[PDB]
Amino acid sequence: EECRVLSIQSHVIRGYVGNRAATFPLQVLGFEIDAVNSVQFSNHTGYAHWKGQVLNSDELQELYEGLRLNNMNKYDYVLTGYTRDKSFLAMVVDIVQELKQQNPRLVYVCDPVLGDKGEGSMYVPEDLLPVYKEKVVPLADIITPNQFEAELLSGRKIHSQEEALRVMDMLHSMGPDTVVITSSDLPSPQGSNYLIVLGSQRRGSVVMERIRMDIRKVDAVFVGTGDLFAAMLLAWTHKHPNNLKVACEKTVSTLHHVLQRTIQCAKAQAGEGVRPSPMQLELRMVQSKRDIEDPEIVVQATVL
Amino acid sequence: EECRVLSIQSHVIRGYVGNRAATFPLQVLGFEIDAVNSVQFSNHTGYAHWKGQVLNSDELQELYEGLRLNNMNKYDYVLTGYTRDKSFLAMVVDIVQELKQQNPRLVYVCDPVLGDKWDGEGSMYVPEDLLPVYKEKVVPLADIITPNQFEAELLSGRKIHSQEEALRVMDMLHSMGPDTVVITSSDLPSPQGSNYLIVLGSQRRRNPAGSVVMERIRMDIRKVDAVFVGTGDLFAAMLLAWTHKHPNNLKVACEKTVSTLHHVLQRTIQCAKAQPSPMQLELRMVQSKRDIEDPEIVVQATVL
Ligand code: NA
Ligand code: NA
Repeated sequence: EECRVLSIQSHVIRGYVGNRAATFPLQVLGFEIDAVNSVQFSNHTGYAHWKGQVLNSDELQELYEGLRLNNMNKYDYVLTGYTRDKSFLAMVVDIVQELKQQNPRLVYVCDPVLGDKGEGSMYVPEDLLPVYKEKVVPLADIITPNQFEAELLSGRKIHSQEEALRVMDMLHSMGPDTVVITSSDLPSPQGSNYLIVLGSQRRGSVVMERIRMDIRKVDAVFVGTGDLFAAMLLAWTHKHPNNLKVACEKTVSTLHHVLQRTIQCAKAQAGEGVRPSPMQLELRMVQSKRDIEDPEIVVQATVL
Repeated sequence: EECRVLSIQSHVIRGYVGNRAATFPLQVLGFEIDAVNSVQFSNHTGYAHWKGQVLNSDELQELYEGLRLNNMNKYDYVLTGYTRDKSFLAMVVDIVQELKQQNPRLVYVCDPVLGDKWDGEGSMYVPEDLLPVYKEKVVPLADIITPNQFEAELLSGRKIHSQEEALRVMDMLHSMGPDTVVITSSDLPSPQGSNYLIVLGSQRRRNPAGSVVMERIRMDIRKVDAVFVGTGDLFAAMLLAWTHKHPNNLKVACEKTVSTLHHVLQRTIQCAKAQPSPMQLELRMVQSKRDIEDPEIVVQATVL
C-alpha cells in the first residue's frame, strides 16, 4: 500500500527550495515521491548569483510520455509550486487532468505562487493569474495561498478574518475542498509579532471544519518554507484525513522546529547582531529529520 | 559540524538509480549532499520505454560557475558513477581538480562505470573513449573506487582469473591513485558454492605513528537471481558513508555497506514476489530508512 506523489517543482544544487524542500521530508515520512525538476539551478535566486537551466513544456511532456508508456502514470497525489512559465503551467494542467482520469481519487496539492505584500509584488508574469483561476485552481483539491494570492485569485480584498473566510468560501466554490491561507496581515491578540493562519475544509453529509492559528513571525527571510509547508500539509492531511486541526498543528510545528534550528545555526555562523547571509539561512533540512518524522506540537489551532 | 557531498549522477522521475539511489540514504545519515543531475529521464533504461533530457558539459560548467560565484565550491566529498560522455567526464575532472585545490582534504568517491561481463565476455555501457580518460584523468584524482571485476581489468589492463591476481590488480589500481579499492563484484570461485559472488576490498592509510599500512578483506555474498538497477550507485554512496564513520576500519565499513544492500534488496524481493517487471524490482528505498540508519550486520568479512 504505497502512496505515490508526483511533485513538479524547481531543483537547486545547493540548498533547499522547491523539490529540494519537499522531497527529503516526504521520503522520511514514507511516501514514494517522484520529482520532476522544473528547473535545475545552482542555488535559489535570493543569492547574489545564480546559473541554471529550465525544463520547457515540451520536455515536461516528453517525461510524462515515458511514465505513461510504462503505465507508470498512476499517482495518489500531485504536488506543484512556483512556476514562472505560462506554457509550462498549462502542460501541468493537462497532466494532472489526465492523471485524474487515470485515478479519480487523486489529490492535487497546489501552492499557487503569485506574489506577496503593506502592498503587493508579483513573483510571476501577470498572464499566469488567468490560468491559475481558470485552469489550475479548478483542478486542485488542496491550495495554500498567502493572503495576497487568496485576494488575487478571488478578486476580493481581505481586511479582516471574516472577509478571509468569505474569500476561502469563494475559493472552495472554484473547486478545492481544502484552503489554507498560510500567512496574512491580520492582527493577533498575541502581539504585533504574530500573524494569523486560516484553514477551511469541506468534507456522511457536507460539513465544514474551519481553524485559526496564531503564529510567531520570522525575524528574517527564509526560502523554501512554503514549499516545505505544502509538502507537510499533504503528508499530515493524508495521515489525519478528516482533521484539518491536527494536520495544520503538525505542519506548522514541523516548520517551527526546522526554522528554529535554521535560526540558531545561522546566528552561530553570522555574528552577534549580524544579519546572516542567504547561505547561512538555508533550511536545516537533514538535521531536522526527527522533527519531520514526529514533531512535538507547539501550536494549538482553534476550531472556528 | 556538516559534511558536504557533491554528487553528479543521473536523475529519474520513477525509481531509484544514480542520484535517486544515492541521495535519500546519505541525507538519512546526516550528510549535506548536493545533487547535480546529469540526465533527467522518466525511469531507468532497463524499462521497455524511457524519455528524458541530458545535461551537457557546458551546462555542467554553468552550474559549477554559480556555485563558484557564491563561494559555495567547498565540499568534503565528491561522488560520481555512470557518466555517458567524454566531454562531460572531462568537465567533471576539471571540477574535482578545483574542489581539491580549494580543499586538499576532499575525498572523491568514484564508481568507474564501464561495463560488465555477461557470458564468455564483457561489453561496455559507455563509449570506449571514456576509458583513457578514467585511466589518465579520473582514477588518479580518485580516493575510493568501486569497480566490478570487468572494470578493474579494463582500468589495469590485466585480466583476473584468481583472487591472488585480483589482489595484484588492486595494487596497480592503488598505484594509479586511489587509496581505497573495492572490486564490488567478481566471477571468482567461492568455498560457499556457485551461488556466491566475491567482494574484495583493499585500503592504504597512514596510521597515527606515520606508518603506511594496508587492510584487505574478502566477502562471500549470495547472488540474487534477478536484475536490480541502482545497487552499484547505492553501494558506492554507502561505502562513502561508512568509511566516513569508520575511517581506519575497512572491514566494518564494508560489512555495513554490504549489510545495508542486503536489507534493501531483501525487502525489495519480498515485495516484488507479492506482486515482476523492472517496476516491481525498484529498490525499496524509502521503506529501508531504518536499515540505512543502523543496519544489523548480516555478513562477516574475512581478513586477508
Ligand atoms: Na505561499
Ligand atoms: Na559496479
